[PDB]
Amino acid sequence: WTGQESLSDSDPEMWELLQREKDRQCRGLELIASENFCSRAALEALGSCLNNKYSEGYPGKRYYGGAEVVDEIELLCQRRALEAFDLDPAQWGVNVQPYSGSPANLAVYTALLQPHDRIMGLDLPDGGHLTHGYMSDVKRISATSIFFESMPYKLNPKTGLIDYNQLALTARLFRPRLIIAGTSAYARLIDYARMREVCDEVKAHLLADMAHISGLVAAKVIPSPFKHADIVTTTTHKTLRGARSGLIFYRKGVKIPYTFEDRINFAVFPSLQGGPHNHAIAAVAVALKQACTPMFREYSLQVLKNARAMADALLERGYSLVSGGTDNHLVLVDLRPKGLDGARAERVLELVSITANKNTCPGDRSITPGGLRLGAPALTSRQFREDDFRRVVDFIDEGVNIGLEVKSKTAKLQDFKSFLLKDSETSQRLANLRQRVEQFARAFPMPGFDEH
Amino acid sequence: WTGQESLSDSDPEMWELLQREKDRQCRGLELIASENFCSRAALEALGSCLNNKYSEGYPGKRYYGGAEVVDEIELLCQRRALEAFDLDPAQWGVNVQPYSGSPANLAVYTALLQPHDRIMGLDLPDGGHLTHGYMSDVKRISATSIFFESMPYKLNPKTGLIDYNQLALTARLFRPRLIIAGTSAYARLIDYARMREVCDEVKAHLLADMAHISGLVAAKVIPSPFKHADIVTTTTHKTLRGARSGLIFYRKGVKREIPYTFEDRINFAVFPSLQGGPHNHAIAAVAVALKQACTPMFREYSLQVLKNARAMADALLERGYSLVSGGTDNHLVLVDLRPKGLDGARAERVLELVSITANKNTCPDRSAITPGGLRLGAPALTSRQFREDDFRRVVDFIDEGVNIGLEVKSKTAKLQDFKSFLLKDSETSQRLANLRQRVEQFARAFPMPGFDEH
Amino acid sequence: WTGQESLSDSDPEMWELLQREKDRQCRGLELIASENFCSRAALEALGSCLNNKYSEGYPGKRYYGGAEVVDEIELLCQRRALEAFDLDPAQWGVNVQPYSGSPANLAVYTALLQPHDRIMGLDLPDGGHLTHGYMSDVKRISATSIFFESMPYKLNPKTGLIDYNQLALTARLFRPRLIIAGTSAYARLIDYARMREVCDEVKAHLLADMAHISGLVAAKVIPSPFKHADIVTTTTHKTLRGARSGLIFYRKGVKIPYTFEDRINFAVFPSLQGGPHNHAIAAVAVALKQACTPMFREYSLQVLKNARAMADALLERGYSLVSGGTDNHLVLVDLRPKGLDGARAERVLELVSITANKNTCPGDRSITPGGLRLGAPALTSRQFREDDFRRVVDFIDEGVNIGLEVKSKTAKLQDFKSFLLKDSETSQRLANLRQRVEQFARAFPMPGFDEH
Amino acid sequence: WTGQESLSDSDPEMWELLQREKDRQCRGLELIASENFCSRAALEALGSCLNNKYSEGYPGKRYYGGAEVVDEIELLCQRRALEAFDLDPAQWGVNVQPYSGSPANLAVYTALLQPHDRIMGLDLPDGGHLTHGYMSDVKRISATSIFFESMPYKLNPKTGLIDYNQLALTARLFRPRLIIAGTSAYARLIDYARMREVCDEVKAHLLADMAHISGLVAAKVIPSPFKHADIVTTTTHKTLRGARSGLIFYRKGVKREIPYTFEDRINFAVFPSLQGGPHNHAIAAVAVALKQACTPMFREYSLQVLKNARAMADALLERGYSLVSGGTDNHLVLVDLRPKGLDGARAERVLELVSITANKNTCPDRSAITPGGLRLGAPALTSRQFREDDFRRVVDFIDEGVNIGLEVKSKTAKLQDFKSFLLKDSETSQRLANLRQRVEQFARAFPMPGFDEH
Ligand SMILES: Nc1nc2ccn(CCCc3ccc(C(=O)N[C@@H](CCC(=O)O)C(=O)O)c(F)c3)c2c(=O)[nH]1
Ligand SMILES: Nc1nc2ccn(CCCc3ccc(C(=O)N[C@@H](CCC(=O)O)C(=O)O)c(F)c3)c2c(=O)[nH]1
Ligand SMILES: *Cc1c(COP(=O)(O)O)cnc(C)c1O
Ligand SMILES: *Cc1c(COP(=O)(O)O)cnc(C)c1O
Ligand SMILES: *Cc1c(COP(=O)(O)O)cnc(C)c1O
Ligand SMILES: *Cc1c(COP(=O)(O)O)cnc(C)c1O
Repeated sequence: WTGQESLSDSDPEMWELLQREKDRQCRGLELIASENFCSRAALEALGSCLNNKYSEGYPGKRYYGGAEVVDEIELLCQRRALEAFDLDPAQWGVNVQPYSGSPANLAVYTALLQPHDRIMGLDLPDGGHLTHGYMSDVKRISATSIFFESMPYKLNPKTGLIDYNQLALTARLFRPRLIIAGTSAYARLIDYARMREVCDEVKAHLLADMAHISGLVAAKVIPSPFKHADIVTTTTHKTLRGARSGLIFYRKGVKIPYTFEDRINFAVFPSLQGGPHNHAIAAVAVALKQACTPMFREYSLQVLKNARAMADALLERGYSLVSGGTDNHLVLVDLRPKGLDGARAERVLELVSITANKNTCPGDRSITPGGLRLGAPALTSRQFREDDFRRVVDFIDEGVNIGLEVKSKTAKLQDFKSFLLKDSETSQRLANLRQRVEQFARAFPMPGFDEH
Repeated sequence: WTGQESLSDSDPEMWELLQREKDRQCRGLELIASENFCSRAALEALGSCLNNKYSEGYPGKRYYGGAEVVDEIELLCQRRALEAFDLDPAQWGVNVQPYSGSPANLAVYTALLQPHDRIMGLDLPDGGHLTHGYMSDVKRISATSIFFESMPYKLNPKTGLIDYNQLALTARLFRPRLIIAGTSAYARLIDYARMREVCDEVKAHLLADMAHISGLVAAKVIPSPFKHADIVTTTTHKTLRGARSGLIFYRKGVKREIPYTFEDRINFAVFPSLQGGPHNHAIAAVAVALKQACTPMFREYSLQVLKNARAMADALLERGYSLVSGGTDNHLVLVDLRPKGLDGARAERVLELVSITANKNTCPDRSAITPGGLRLGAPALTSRQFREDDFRRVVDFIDEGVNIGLEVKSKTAKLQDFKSFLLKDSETSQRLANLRQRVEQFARAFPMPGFDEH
Repeated sequence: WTGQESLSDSDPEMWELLQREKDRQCRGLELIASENFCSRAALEALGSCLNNKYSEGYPGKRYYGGAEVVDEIELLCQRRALEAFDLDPAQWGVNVQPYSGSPANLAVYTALLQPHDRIMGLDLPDGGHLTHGYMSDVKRISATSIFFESMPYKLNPKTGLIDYNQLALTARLFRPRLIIAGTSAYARLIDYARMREVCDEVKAHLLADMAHISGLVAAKVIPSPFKHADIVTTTTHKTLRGARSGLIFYRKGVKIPYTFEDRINFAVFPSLQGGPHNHAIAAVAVALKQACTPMFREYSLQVLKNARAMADALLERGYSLVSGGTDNHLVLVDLRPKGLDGARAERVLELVSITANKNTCPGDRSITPGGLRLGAPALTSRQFREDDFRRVVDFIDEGVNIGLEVKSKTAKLQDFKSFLLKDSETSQRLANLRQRVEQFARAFPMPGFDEH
Repeated sequence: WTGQESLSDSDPEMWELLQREKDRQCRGLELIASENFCSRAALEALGSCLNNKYSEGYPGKRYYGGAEVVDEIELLCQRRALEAFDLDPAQWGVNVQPYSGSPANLAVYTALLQPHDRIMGLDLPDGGHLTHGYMSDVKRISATSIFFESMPYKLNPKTGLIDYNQLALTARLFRPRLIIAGTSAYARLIDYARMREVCDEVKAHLLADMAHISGLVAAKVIPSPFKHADIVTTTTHKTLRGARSGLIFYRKGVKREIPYTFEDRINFAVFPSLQGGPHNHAIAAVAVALKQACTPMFREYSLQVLKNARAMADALLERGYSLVSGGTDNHLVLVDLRPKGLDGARAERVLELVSITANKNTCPDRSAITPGGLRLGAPALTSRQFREDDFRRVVDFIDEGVNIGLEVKSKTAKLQDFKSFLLKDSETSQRLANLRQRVEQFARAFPMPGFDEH
C-alpha cells in the first residue's frame, strides 16, 4: 500500500457516487441562490497535500514548526482577500481560518461578546440566517440563540423590505451589543448606512454578513458593506465561487484604536477551532485571485442581468415577486397568488432536475411557505445568459402548472408528493419535462473536473 | 472562462506553493504525533464537485432537493464509520458532518449540556486538548471554558499517568455533567472502565475523544473506548489517515424500555444549532479513509505504528533519554529532555532547521515558556513504509540535533539568543546544513501517499 | 443586665434620634406616594419577642421545633392576606415571608425563571420599579437585569399612559417569560386584561406588582389585578399601612394544574432567604386585619378623593399633570411649563417640611426631571380630607414660587441649593413657610406611638 | 380611627398569640445555637416610627428628602458597628442595610462576582450555611448555587475539623473567585490565616461569615476574622443579640497607591441592585444592640457563653456522649448521638415535647433523614443569666429526654412510628408530661430580656 492509488481503482463504490453527483450537477438547472460551481483550479488545491499540515496558530505564531510554506499560503490568502474587496491593509485585517460561514459568525460573537450578550439579526422566515440568532416560540434553535441572547428584526410585509424604522425602535429598547446586516433570502440591497446609524446610537458593533453577495461586492457591482461595517463575515463559496470556508474581515487602526484583530484571531484559535484546513485556505486563495480579474466582474454583472431577466420573465408570466423585483443575484417568487405553495412547487421542480428551495413570504407565519427562492450565480457560472434564464422560467412555469393540476387531484401535501410518483400520467409528464430540462442544461459548460 | 483550467496554468503562484509544501513534506521527517499523509484516493474526493452541493439537514430530511447522491454518500460514510470501529448499527449511530475535531466536541457539549454546565477533562499541560476545557489563571482560553464550566483533572507527577483516584475525589465535589476521556499528548492507554465507574458514580456523561488513537482503535490494536463510553468523538485525520473532519459516535437504543436520547440531540446540535452546509467533499474523503481502515492493510499499518513507537522509545531510552510514564503503549512518545540539559523549545527549533518536525511538550517541569521535552509520533512516517530500523535512525538524527542544541545553549543566554545563533553563527549554520542535508536525503528515499507534485 | 431596661434609659442617644424622627414626621407634610404611617398595633408586634424565633421553613415543615405559635401566626397572616383581597383559598395561596417588596419580586423570578430568562417591566423613568429589570445604557443596575435579561416597555408620551400596543409588538419579538404589571409612579389604572392577553399570546407569566395600590385593591376601590394575574407581589406597607415586608400571591388549582406554590415557596426558602422575620409577619397580619374593616374602605376611598382634590387644586393653579389627572393615590405633576424642574422644587419643598420626590416626565431622558410625584396615603392616614389637601397645594405653590425666584438669581443646580441656605431673605422666607407648614401638620393626629 | 389603639385592644387574637409565644420562650430551654433573646431597648427601636421612612440610597446620597434623622441613625449604626468590632474607620467600612444574613451574603456575591463565577464554602452537612453554595445531587438548592457556581469543601471525617489541605488542593483546580470562611454548625475556631493563604494563592476573595460568632468576635473572646478577611458578613441577631438584620464589613483604603475597590461595589449591590427601601427600624435596633456589644457587660456575657458551652460539653462527655471534633471552642456543641443508640431526628422531637428546643445535625453518618446528633447552643440561655451549673442541669434534662427516646425506639419501628407513640402511648405521654413539667418549672425561674408580656 502506497497511498498513491487513484480513487477509481481504490474505491470504485465511492468513485461511482462521485460520478453520479457530477452527472446530477451537469444535467440539472441549479437555482439554489447559495450554490455555485467551484473551478478546477481551486478544487486542485482543496484536495492537495496541504491537508497533511497541522498549523495551529497564525503566520509567525505557530505551535509547531515546518510551517514556512503554509505561512506563505495563509499570508497570500489574506493579501488576496483584502485585494479582492479593495481594502487598505492599514484599515482592514482578515482571518482566513474559519471552517465555514457559520464558524465565522460564531467566532465574531465569541470574540466581541460575553455569553448571553445581545444580538439582533433579520428573522429567519424574513430572510435572515440561522447564525443571526434564530429561536422559535418553542425552542432555542441556533447556538447563537443559546450562548447569546438574540432578538430578530423584521421585514415590512407591505414592501418586502427590511423595516429599518422598527429596527431602530426595538434596538433602542433591546440594547444589542451587535447587529447583523446580512441575509440569506433577500432580493434587495441592505442600507448599511442606516444600519451603521442604528449601531452608533445604541453603541453596538455592526457586523455585515455578506456571504450571499460577497462575489458581487468584490466585483464592485453592488455597494460594499466595508464602508459602514466594523466586522464583515462571509462564506468563501456562493457568489465568491470558491471552496467551502469562511472569512472574518475586521477594522484595524484608529477607531482610540480598534481592538478587533487580537480578539477575532484569539476566538478562531485557540478558543473555537483547532488545526486550520490549509487545503481549503489555498482553494480560497485561488478563488480570491479569480475574484480580482476582469473576468469576475463580467461574471458578477451577468449574474445581476440574469437575475433581473429571470425576475422580468416571471413577472410577465403573472408571478408576484417579494419586494417587486431584485437588485442582486436572487429572486423571491410569491406563488400564493398563482394557487401553489413553495413546498409543492419545490418538489415538482426537483423531479424535473430544477433545484430551488421553498421560501416564506412576509404573509405566512413560517404554515407551508407559499414562496420560492431562485438564484442566478450557479447557472451564470455555466455561461447562462439572459435568454437562457428566460428559458429556465419557461421550464419553471411548466412545473408550476403540473403542480397545479396535481393539487386539484390531491388533498394533503403527502398525497401531493405520492401522486407525483404513483400516478402514471403525472409520472410521464414529469419525465418528459425532466428530459427536456436536462438536455438543455447538459449543453452548457461546467466548471471543475470532467469526471468528478 | 470555463473554470476547467488547471491550477498550474491559471495560478502559477499558488501551484508553486503547493509543490514547495509537497517537497517539504517529502524531504522532511514528520514526527508530529497528530500528523499523517492522506491517501490520493481520499484527496481526489476531497477536491471534488461535492463542494458544489448544499445539503443542510440529514439524509431523508434535507431542506433542499437534489440531495439524492449526497444522501447515499453521507449514509455510506455512516455505515463505513460504524463498520470501521466494529459497532452494531442498532446500538451506535454516528454524525459525519462535524467540520473538524474541535467542532465535534463543541457539538456534544451543546447537545447534552446547558450553558455553564460542568465539564472535566485532562489539563492541557498534562496532555489534554484545548476543547476539553482549558482556561488559564488570567483568562478563559478555549470556548469550552467560556460557554461551559470546566475543571481539569491532573496526572500523577510521580508516575506520569492519569490520577484516577484524584479524579474520582474531585468529581464527587465538582459534580461534572460530562467527563472527557481523551488525550493529545499521552503515551499510555486510558482506563475507560475506571472512567465509566467515576462517571456512573457522579452520574456524568463519559465522552471519549479518541482523535489521536482513532486509527489504532479501528484496527483493534489497542482497547476500544466504545465498550465504556456513551459518546465518542474523533478527528477523521491523524491516525485515521483521512481528510480533516470530525465524527460523533453516540449510543442508540435501550439504556419499561428507557431509550438512549443522544441521537436527536447530537444531530440537532451539529445542524441547525452550530454548523451550516456540510462539507460533502470532506464527508466523501472521510468515507474513503474509513473504508481503508476496515482493510487488513490498515491493521498491519496500525500494528507497525505501535512497533515503530516502541522502537523509537527504546532507541531513545538506550541513548540517555527519559520518557514520561516510562515508555509508550500507543503511537507517540513523550520524551523528557531535562535529564539531558536541553528543553523542548530549544530542541524543536534545532530539529525544525534540519527538516525534523516535532513539538515541545510540558512534562510532569518548572517553567512553561521552556517546557520539558518533546512529543514524537509514529503514524506519519509509518505511512511512508518506515520500519523499526528506520525509526532507530530517526532517533539517531534526533540525538545529533539534540547535541547541537546543547552546544548552542553553552554559547547562548536565553531562548532568543539560542535561536538567533542557529542562523547567525557560521560553524553552527554549516553544521545544521550538513545534518539537514543527510536528513532530507534519507527521507526522500521513502514513498509518500497522495499525489506526486501536490 | 436583664435586657428589660427601656431604650430611654439604656441608649439615650438613640432614644433622642427616635424622638427627632417622630417629631419630623408629625410636623411635616408627607407627600411621598410610597409612604404611610403604621399603626401602633402593628408596631407593637413588629417590636416583639417574635424576633427571637428562628422558624426556617413553613408551617408544619420547620427545620427546628418549638414553632407551634409562629406557625399559627404565619397561618393566620396567610388567611388574613387572602381575606383582605377576597381570594378563594382553593384558587390562591400566599407566601408571607418575603423580607420586603424587592425580595418578593426576586423570589418570583427565581421561582419561575432560569438565569438570563427574559422579563419585561415598565421602564424606570416611565414609572416602573427597579425590580422590574432596570439597566441604563452604561450599566446593569438592578439585579433583576443581572441574573435575568430585561427589556422595558414604555409610556405613550402623548397620553402619559402605558403603550399597550408597543408592549404587544415588542413582546412578540422579545419573547419574555414573564411580564410585570405594576408601577411606582403611575397615576392611572393598569389594563390587566390587556396585559393578560399579551402574556397569553407570548406564553409568559403575568406578574402584578401592586405594591403602591395594594391597600386600594384590598378595599375594592379600584379594580383588582387578581382577576387577571398569575402571580401578585406587593409590599405590606405603603397603601396597606403595615410594617415593611412583602407578599407573594400565587394561583393554585386547575390551570393541567398550577405549579406556582412549591416553586414560589422553595425560592423564598431555602433558595433566597434565611430565617423569617416573624415580628414583621405578625405586624403584617395586624395590618391585613385592619385592611378588611369598613374603616379601611373609608380610608382608601378618602385616599382617592384626596388625590383627586390635590390633582384638581394643582390644575386650577395652572399646573400640568402627566396623563391629565389621577385614578389612584398619587398625582404626577409636570413642572416644566411653570418654568421649574423637579430637582429644584423637591429641594425647596423639603426645606419647608414638604416631602416629595422629583419624577421624570415622558419628555425628558431620565436631564434633571421636570416633574413631581405627590401622594395622598400618608396624610390621609392623619385624617386629611379634601380641603386639607387643597391647603397642601397652596403650600406647594408657595414653595414653587420661591424656587422660581431663586432660579432667576442662580445658575447651576448647586448654586440653587446653596442659595436656599446662604441667602438671608430666601432663608427667612423659607423659614416662615416652613413654620406655617408645620403648625398646620402638627394639628392632625398621627398613627403609632406618642414619643417614638 | 387614629392608629394609636393598643394591639391588645384592637387585635386580641394577635395579642394572645404574642403572649403565648412569649410564654413559650419564657418556659422553655432554648438551645438552638442561632437563637437569642433581644433586649427591650432594641425592640422598642424595632417597632418604632422609623418604619414610616423611605430612605433609599445612603447618608448624604438619598433619593428623597426628609432623611436628615435616618441619616444620623444609619451613620451612627455604622460607627457603632466599626467600634463594636474594633475597626479603624480608615481601613474598614460597613453596610448596615442588609435585610438579614442571607441578603448580606447575596449582596457580596453580586458586588464582587459576575453571574456563574466560582464560589467555595463549607458543605451544608459539614456545617456550612445554605448561602455558602449548597446544591444537592438532583437540584440547586440555594440561590448561591443558581446565580453562581459553587463547589463545597469538606471536613476531615476523622477529626471533625475543616480539611484545610483538601481545600487548598481543590481550590487550585476549581479556581474559585471567592471562598467563605464561616459556619452554621462548627464547634472549633476557623484558621482564617490558612484561609487567607489559600485565597492568596488561587487569588480569590476571602469572605468571613461570622454570623454565629459575631458577638464572640466583638467581645474579643475568640480570634477575629477581620485580621485576614477582606469582606466580613454577619447577622445582627444570634450572638450579637440584636434584631434580625445583616451587616457587610469591607476593607477600605490602600491595598502607586492601589486602592481597595470594595466599598462602591458592595454598597451598589445592596442598593439599588438587590434591595429597596431600608428597614430603618431594624437599623436603629441594630445600633442599639451594637452599642451594648461595646460595653464591659457584653464582654462578660460572651465569656459566660464560652464557659457555658464548655460546661455543657463536659457535662455531656461525662455522661457517655461523643462530641464532633472532641469538644468546643465557641458557643455551640456538636453532640454525636449515634454512639448512644439514638439519632438527631428522634431526640429533637422528644426534647421539643419537653420544652427543650434543639435541632438535628449531620455528623461526619450513614443516612440523612436520620442525622447523627444534635446542635446545642449557649447564647440563648446565657442571656437568661444561666451559669455553668445551670447548663449542667440542662444536660441532666437532655439526658433524661435522650433515655425516653431510646426506650420509645425500642417499642417503635421507623421515624413516624417513633413520633406517633410519643403522643399516643399513655405511659410515654405522661412520662413526657412530667419531664416537661420540671423543665418548664426550672426555666421560668430565670429572667428574660425584652418586654414582660410580649
Ligand atoms: N431566509 C433563509 N433562507 C434559507 C434557505 C436555507 N437556509 C439555511 C437553513 C434554514 C433553516 C435552518 C434550520 C431550520 C430549523 O430550525 N428546522 C427545524 C429543526 C429540525 C428538527 O427539529 O429536527 C426546527 O424548526 O426546529 C429551518 F426551519 C430553516 C436559509 C436561511 O437560513 N434563511
Ligand atoms: N417610577 C419610579 N419612581 C421612583 C421613586 C423612587 N423609586 C425607587 C428608586 C428609584 C431609583 C433607583 C435607582 C436609581 C439608580 O440606578 N441610581 C444610580 C445608582 C447610584 C450610583 O451610581 O452610585 C444609577 O443610575 O446608577 C435611580 F436612578 C432611581 C422609584 C422607582 O423605582 N420608580
Ligand atoms: C486533534 C484533536 C482535537 C482537535 O481536532 P481539530 O481537527 O484540530 O479540530 C481535539 N481533541 C483531541 C483529543 C484531538 O486529538
Ligand atoms: C451561507 C450563509 C451562512 C452559513 O454558511 P455555511 O458555509 O453554510 O456555514 C451564514 N450566513 C449567511 C448570511 C449565509 O449566506
Ligand atoms: C445565620 C446565618 C445566615 C443566615 O442569616 P438569616 O438572618 O437567617 O438570613 C447565613 N450564614 C451564616 C453563617 C449564618 O450563621
Ligand atoms: C415599593 C415597591 C417595590 C419595592 O418595595 P421595598 O419594600 O422597598 O423592597 C417594588 N415594586 C414596586 C412596584 C413598589 O411599589
